Amino acid sequence: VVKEEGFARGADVSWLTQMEAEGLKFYTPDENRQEMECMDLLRDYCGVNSIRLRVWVNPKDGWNNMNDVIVKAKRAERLGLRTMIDFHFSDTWADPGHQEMPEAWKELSFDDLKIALSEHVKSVLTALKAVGVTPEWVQVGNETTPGMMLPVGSVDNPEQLTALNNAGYDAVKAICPDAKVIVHLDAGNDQWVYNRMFDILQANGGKYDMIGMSLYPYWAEQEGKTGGWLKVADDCIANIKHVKQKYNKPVMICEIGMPYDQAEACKQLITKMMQADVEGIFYWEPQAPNGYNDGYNLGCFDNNAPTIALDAFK
Repeated sequence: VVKEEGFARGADVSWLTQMEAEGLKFYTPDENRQEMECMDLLRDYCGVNSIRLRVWVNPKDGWNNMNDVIVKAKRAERLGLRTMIDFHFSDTWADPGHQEMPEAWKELSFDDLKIALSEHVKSVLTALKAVGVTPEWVQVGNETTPGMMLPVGSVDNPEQLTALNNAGYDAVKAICPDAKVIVHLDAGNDQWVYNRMFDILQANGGKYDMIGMSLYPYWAEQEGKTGGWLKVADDCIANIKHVKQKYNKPVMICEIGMPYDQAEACKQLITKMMQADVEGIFYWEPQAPNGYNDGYNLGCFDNNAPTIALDAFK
């Protein structure tokens, strides 16, 4: 198998090694319902050509640490899948409500924090290089809508945020000169979010190659928002056009997701978004059973097998 070029039809499968340890099995979605390794299944049955993996610095249970990422990255590479590495710059989940720097970094001067962040990114990419994996894209942060490593990298501290960002960018470029560096926010439907962040970076010499978005639009149906999930998607399409024109940077949809039992709608969402001016789309943890971890329900598998959602990718 060889890696594809062009549009990235992606899956984030960071949980996969934990799931495997927990004894989860996955199956082909056809008349045979044959047990299969999950990445191979996504490649051969769901038209996936790309894998995204989150990185945590000093995680409690080891999962998403450098060592874990290497195992999953090597597996993707073996299967001829392109890789995105997503640095959270945290020991746990980094999202718009929680951008907590690693415990071990909290006593560091600002200059030493930048060095710690730089060294972590270089450590992880160097190891990858060593084992024959060159990622195509790297995120400096994950859904950093308010900034990162709050409050040090808050948008309210735009010089510090930009310097931490740039420490990330430079680190990626050091090891992987061709890797596209992504700044990734949530709420791809919200232009203001993007304007705030990217005007900040512009005003401060912030470096990045690509704008990343999350698109999880189902809340708009559930909450009875006029226009439903479809208006959220169209607002995201408009945002994509907006940020391309304003910043002249390409866009990736780094996370997409709908409820696992909204298989048809989710198929239409992906089909619709695949014509937008984006370089790819990554389904977030497609393989996660309904109820996983805290009650997570935005996978696109049922009975341990893909629904029709990723038929959009085939």
